[PDB]
Amino acid sequence: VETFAFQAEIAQLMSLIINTFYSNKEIFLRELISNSSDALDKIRYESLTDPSKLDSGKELHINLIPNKQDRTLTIVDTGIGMTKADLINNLGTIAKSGTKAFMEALQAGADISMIGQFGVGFYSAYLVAEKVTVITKHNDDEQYAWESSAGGSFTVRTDTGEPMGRGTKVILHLKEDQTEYLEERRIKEIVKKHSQFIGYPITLFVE
Amino acid sequence: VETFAFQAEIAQLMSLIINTFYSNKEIFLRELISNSSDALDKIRYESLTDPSKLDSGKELHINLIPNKQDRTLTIVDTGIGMTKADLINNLGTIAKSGTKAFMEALQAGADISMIGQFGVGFYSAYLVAEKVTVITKHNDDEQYAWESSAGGSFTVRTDTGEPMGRGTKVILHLKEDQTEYLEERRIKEIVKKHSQFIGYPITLFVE
Repeated sequence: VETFAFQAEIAQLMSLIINTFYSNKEIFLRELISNSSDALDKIRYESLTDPSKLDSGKELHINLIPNKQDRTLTIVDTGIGMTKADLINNLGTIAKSGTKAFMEALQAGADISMIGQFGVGFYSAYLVAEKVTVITKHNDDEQYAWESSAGGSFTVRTDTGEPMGRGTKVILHLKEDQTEYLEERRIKEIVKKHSQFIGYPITLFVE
Repeated sequence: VETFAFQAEIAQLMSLIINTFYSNKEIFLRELISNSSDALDKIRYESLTDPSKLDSGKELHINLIPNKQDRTLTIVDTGIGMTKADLINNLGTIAKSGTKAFMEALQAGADISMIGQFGVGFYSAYLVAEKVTVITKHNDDEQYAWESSAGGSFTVRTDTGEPMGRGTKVILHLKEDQTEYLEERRIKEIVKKHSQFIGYPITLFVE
C-alpha cells in the first residue's frame, strides 16, 4: 500500500467541501454520473477507430448500487477507467488549476453546485461520504484501488478484489446522517432531476 | 483536397440545426468556448506528466476575433488540437451516439440549447454560420483545414496558411442576418452571460 499526500490545493478543496455549510448535497450524484458519462464517451470514441478497445467489455453503462448493511452507495461504469498514474494525478483531473478557478468563481458569486464546471466534481463525493474507495481498470494498466477519508492523504494499491474488465467503481462510505442516499425513491428523484438525459443506461439496483 | 460525406446522423443533426425555428442562437458561442476549454484542459493534463507537451506553446488561452470586412467570427484556442483522424471522425466527438441521445432528449422536452450535453455542441455553429472552417494543429500531426457549408459534405486539406503552434481555430463565416455576433457589445454580453467562469483568459479582439 502506497500512501500519498494530496497537493495543498486539493486538500483545501476537500476541507472546504467537508466544512462549508451547504444543504444541497444531492449534487454529488449528478457529478459522479457526469464523470462516468465522460469516461464512457472516451472509450466509445477510442473504439470508433480501434474496435479491440472493447475486448475488455462491449457494454457501456452506469450502475447505482445501494447497500444499507455496509452503508455504501456505489457508482459503477464501464468507461475508459484510470491508469495508476491517472489515479495519483487527482483521478485524471486538472485539480490544481480547476480548484483555483472554482475558488475564483466562488469569490464572484458562484456556489458549490457549480463544482463540476471546474473539472473537480469527483470531490463533491465528500459532501456525503466519510470515506471514498475508487476501484478502476484501464486497458493499458492493472486494476487499482484508491482510497481516502480526506485529512490530507490517499492510498493506492493493486486491487485483488473482484476483477472489473474495464471501467471505474466509486464506493461512497456514507456519513451516518446521509443514509437518505441509500433509499430507492431518493436516488430515483435525484437521477430524474439531474441526470435525465445522460446517454447511457443508468440502472438503480434494488436490495 | 479530400471530400468526405457526413455520416447520415450528423447530416440530419446539421439539417435540424439549420432548418428548425430557434431564436436563441447566441448559445453557439458558449458551446465553442466550452469546446476550447475542454481542449485546453486536455493539453494541461498531458503536460502535468510530460512538460515537453507545451514545447509547441506554453500559453493556454481563448481569443475571440471578429472581422466585419470578412464577416467572420473566429474562436481560437491553444488547446490540444485535433489530428487528421480526429477531424474526419466528427471533430473528436462521438457524434453518432451523441446525436441519437440529443434527438431522444428533444423528444422528451429538451431544447436546442442543451446540445452541448450530448457532445455535439460544435455543430451549433450552424445556427449562425453559412460555412465553418476549422484550422487545427495537434502535437502528433500536421496542420489541417476542415471545412463545410453543410449540405452533406466536408473537406480536409493540409493547411499551408499561418502556422498555429498548437490548438484550434474555428472560423465562422456568418449568415447575412447574423452580423450582430461581430459587434463588441453583443459578444461581451454573451461571454458574461454564458462563459463568465471559464478557467482560461478569454480575449475579445477589437477591430
